[PDB]
Amino acid sequence: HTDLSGKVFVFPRESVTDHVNLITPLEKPLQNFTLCFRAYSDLSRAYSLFSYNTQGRDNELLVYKERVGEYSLYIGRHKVTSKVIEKFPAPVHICVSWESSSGIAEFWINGTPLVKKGLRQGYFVEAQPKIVLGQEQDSYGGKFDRSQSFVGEIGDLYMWDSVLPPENILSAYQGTPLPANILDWQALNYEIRGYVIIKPLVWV
Amino acid sequence: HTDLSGKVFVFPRESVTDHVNLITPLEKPLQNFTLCFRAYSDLSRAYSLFSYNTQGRDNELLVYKERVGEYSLYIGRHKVTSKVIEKFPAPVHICVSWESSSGIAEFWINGTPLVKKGLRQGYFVEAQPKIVLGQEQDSYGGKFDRSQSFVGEIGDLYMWDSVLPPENILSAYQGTPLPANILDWQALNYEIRGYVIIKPLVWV
Amino acid sequence: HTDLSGKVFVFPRESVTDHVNLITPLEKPLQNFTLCFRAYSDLSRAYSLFSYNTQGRDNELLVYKERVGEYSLYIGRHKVTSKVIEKFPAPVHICVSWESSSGIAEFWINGTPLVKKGLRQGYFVEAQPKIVLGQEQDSYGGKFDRSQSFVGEIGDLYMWDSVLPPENILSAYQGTPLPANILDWQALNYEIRGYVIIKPLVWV
Amino acid sequence: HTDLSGKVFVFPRESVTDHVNLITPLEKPLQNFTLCFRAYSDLSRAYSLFSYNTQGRDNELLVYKERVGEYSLYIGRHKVTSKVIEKFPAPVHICVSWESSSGIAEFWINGTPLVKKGLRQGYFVEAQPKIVLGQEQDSYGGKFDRSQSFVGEIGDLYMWDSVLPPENILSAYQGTPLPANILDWQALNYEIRGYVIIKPLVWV
Amino acid sequence: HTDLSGKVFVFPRESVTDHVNLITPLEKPLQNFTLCFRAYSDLSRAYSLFSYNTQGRDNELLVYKERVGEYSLYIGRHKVTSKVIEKFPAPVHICVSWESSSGIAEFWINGTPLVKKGLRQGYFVEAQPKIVLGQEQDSYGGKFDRSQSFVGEIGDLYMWDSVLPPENILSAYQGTPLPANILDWQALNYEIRGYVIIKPLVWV
Ligand SMILES: Nc1ncnc2c1ncn2[C@H]1C[C@H](O)[C@@H](COP(=O)(O)O)O1
Ligand SMILES: Nc1ncnc2c1ncn2[C@H]1C[C@H](O)[C@@H](COP(=O)(O)O)O1
Ligand SMILES: Nc1ncnc2c1ncn2[C@H]1C[C@H](O)[C@@H](COP(=O)(O)O)O1
Ligand SMILES: Nc1ncnc2c1ncn2[C@H]1C[C@H](O)[C@@H](COP(=O)(O)O)O1
Ligand SMILES: Nc1ncnc2c1ncn2[C@H]1C[C@H](O)[C@@H](COP(=O)(O)O)O1
Ligand SMILES: [Ca+2]
Ligand SMILES: [Ca+2]
Ligand SMILES: [Ca+2]
Ligand SMILES: [Ca+2]
Ligand SMILES: [Ca+2]
Ligand SMILES: [Ca+2]
Ligand SMILES: [Ca+2]
Ligand SMILES: [Ca+2]
Ligand SMILES: [Ca+2]
Ligand SMILES: [Ca+2]
Repeated sequence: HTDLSGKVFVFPRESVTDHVNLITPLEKPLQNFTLCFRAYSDLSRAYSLFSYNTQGRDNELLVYKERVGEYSLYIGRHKVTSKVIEKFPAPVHICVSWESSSGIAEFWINGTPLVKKGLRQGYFVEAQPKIVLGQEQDSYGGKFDRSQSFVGEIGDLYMWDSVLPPENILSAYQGTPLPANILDWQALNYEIRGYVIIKPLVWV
Repeated sequence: HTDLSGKVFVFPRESVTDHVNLITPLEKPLQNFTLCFRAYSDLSRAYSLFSYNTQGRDNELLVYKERVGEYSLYIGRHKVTSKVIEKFPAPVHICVSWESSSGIAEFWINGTPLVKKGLRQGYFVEAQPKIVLGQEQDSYGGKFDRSQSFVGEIGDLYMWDSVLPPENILSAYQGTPLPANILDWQALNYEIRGYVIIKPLVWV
Repeated sequence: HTDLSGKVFVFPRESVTDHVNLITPLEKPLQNFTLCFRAYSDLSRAYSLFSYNTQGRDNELLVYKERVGEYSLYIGRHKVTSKVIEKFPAPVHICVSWESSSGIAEFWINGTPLVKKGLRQGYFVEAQPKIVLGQEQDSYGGKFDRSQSFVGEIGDLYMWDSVLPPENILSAYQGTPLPANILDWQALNYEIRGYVIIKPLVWV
Repeated sequence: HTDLSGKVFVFPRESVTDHVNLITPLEKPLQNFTLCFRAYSDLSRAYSLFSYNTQGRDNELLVYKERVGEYSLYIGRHKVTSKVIEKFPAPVHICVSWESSSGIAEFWINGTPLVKKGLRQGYFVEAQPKIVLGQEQDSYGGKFDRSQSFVGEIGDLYMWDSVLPPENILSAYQGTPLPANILDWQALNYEIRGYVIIKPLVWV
Repeated sequence: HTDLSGKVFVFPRESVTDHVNLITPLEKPLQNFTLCFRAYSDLSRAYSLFSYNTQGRDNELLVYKERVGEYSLYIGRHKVTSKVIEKFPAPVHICVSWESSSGIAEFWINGTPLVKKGLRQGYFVEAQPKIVLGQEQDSYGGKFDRSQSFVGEIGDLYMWDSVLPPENILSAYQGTPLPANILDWQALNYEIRGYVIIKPLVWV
């Protein structure tokens, strides 16, 4: 594991090639979780922020951006979308959390909570995933669509297996996150594929 | 009689099913009243905020939202609408009050008074009502329309039988409301029907 | 005479009926004057703010609102209009003054002077008028047009027979007006006709 | 020799008649100069701010306003236009300067310098001019066009025969101008013709 | 070898003639670099900010402005464009840097970093260039297009052969730049050609 503290992955161009493979020992199905990260991009079109597929399952867990001020979350091919007021272009800090028992999906854009939506109550996101950054999988680790490619910068990615409380969300947002157990920026296990440069985080 | 303090009812999806039944011993006709509550929703369409029907009377008392910055009040099937400047989406604090003698309906969005309008002077809203949250009744407790369904969060609901003065409105708005006698959030009598979760109020 | 201090006339609905008759001992023709009052309405259309007719003379003195940020003044059937930047809806404090010698009409929206315009230099507004609030006269005290009706609230009306200087305008605006001699809110002589309620001024 | 300090000329109506003739003490051809004044108008159309014609030459020196946020300067029938961000309606403080050697025209709207433009390098603006305020000359002191008439208020006019430095521009803007030698508000030689009133400057 | 400190080149008009030739002893190919400068223009169309051509190669290094809030960078005929929120018209401070090893182009508008883009990784911009200001070269020092001509003011130009870090960018922006080795405003070697005046920097 590498400590990417103070740095970010910069996907410099539109392609159906460049991407990063995040590696995690997720052996037991996900029931609860929280995902946080920063992104900076001036793309007007829709693009995938975080793709997570398992065998035979497309969009098992996908954080997709529809257009400005509109974020979508997919849980087992199901989808919820919540709106927010935001400038364009501008850096963003996203934290999305889901909880099987209630099915309640909760977005936190820049330390601000959006309206709660619910989906797939009592479902379990399948274990042993293929997590890619920069592209949107339509297969287990592949079948990328160019019009869904993310071009910009991504940093400070953390994923916990629990549903973080407001205090913990804001801390992450403020730069002092709790240690993550599913994916941690300070001990990341990745695989750079294609054209993707690592540079320091200058916009925070 | 449950204390929903620090919590809110979250209606997570559009449906013609989910709703909450508020129960109150209103056995003697309403002549004066004040209703206050918070709501957070990113729905662009129209939707009912508070439905109150009595036997044989539709829209006896309905707080309906026409569109952004436009609120309506129905008293015995009659209606008044007042405008306000507001952002979208964003949490809101609404207090509406009516007084039979003058017929004056008074809205207070986020501690700000909108222009007064008048309707049904000298009328009495029937007692023994059917009060639902999350749907719009077209019958006594039923006949819901999906296109009027409320999806988002609701909290801090209080209803007094008198017409509250400015200082009492602002207190409610500020989080220190006067004890209500028709409906009280700190001693609520409800019936969750369908998909509606209870979660803490994080947006205030 | 009645002291309407801290109160306002609220015209709660669109009609060709409701109005208030202001009674003033004006027996000698007007040569100079200043009018001030507050208004709060969310009407989008045009409406009359202050109508003043004399026998045979329509629009002898009329303060009419064309549309948002556009105020008109009629003096003996002649008209001037001046623009201002304003929000909608929102309470307003208006002061308009006219002086026969120069013909200079001067508007002051919310303590802010608009551009001066000129009309009817050397004219005298007839005395022994018919002053109505809430409707637009097309005859001596009558012939109301529904599409010109004012619906909203009006308060703090004062009318002097002289042309007030800036410091006196701002005082009125700040709530400490000079005693008026043609019409005074603290000693008003009115006649309510139709549906018009008196309530306290909550929006100032 | 009149001191118009603290006052302004108010042109109260659209006409092809009202105007003021400025008479200047200096009889030399112009090579360098600086002009400053305040204006307040809510006219949406184009209109002439300051007209200066000499026998046989139209638009020898003309400060014309094309539309909102767009100011033009004519030197010997030649023209330059520069843009600025501005509200409408709102009072303005304009200072324009030209210098024959370089041909550099320099505008300063509300103490803010616009982009420099250049015209008629090495030209000399004729002497024995006809300077009118409120109309746009198409002949020596005449041939006014109604659609170019200025209606609103003008005050604090000063004109030097040199090109004033930033400090001196800001002083004029702040109300403590350097003594002018071509035209001075505190010792103006004018000739009102038509309907134009003098009133105190209430908007500064 | 001139010190243009506190001054700027002002291109006063649209032409296919006026321009300035920057002279630099670049005999060895560029691999890394940083360019910074201020510009003030109210041109709505596209225009070239900085043209750099070598023998045989067009657009070897060109900083071109597409439209408002949209900046392009060309490296060896290849192009990247990045967006930013900005007012119009308004002065701007631009710093663009490129690094052959990664191919990462980095823009900094008014001390604010835009999203990184990448082009020509492992390329070397040819040495012994023809650098013009005010026009866009389509040949070695010539073939200007009128529709790409820059009209406005440019100042504080500096160009280093290294990729400056955030601190050094902000210093340049704040007026205390590091000494440049490829092009230095305080020791500039230029050649004015056509109508271009030098004046002091009044807008900073
Ligand atoms: N090529 C293309 N153009 C436009 N919109 C697209 C495209 N591919 C997918 N989508 C949309 C369809 C879904 O709404 C979302 C994820 O679909 P998924 O099927 O997982 O890619 O993206
Ligand atoms: N299905 C549907 N689509 C759009 N607008 C509707 C619909 N049903 C009612 N309304 C409108 C009609 C009334 O103006 C208001 C309450 O009507 P009420 O009759 O009490 O439902 O909502
Ligand atoms: N019914 C109606 N609709 C719209 N505008 C109207 C109407 N009646 C008058 N007006 C306009 C005409 C004048 O410009 C102004 C006052 O006219 P006065 O003639 O004094 O009413 O209002
Ligand atoms: N009547 C009229 N309507 C609109 N625009 C006009 C009119 N007369 C002149 N102009 C324009 C033409 C020039 O651009 C400017 C000054 O021209 P000058 O010829 O000095 O008046 O004003
Ligand atoms: N005349 C004209 N009008 C509009 N856009 C133009 C023109 N000439 C070039 N361009 C565009 C074409 C390229 O996108 C960019 C640089 O092209 P380059 O070929 O280096 O000039 O400018
Ligand atoms: Ca997919
Ligand atoms: Ca896809
Ligand atoms: Ca109904
Ligand atoms: Ca219904
Ligand atoms: Ca009339
Ligand atoms: Ca009428
Ligand atoms: Ca002319
Ligand atoms: Ca003309
Ligand atoms: Ca070229
Ligand atoms: Ca070209």
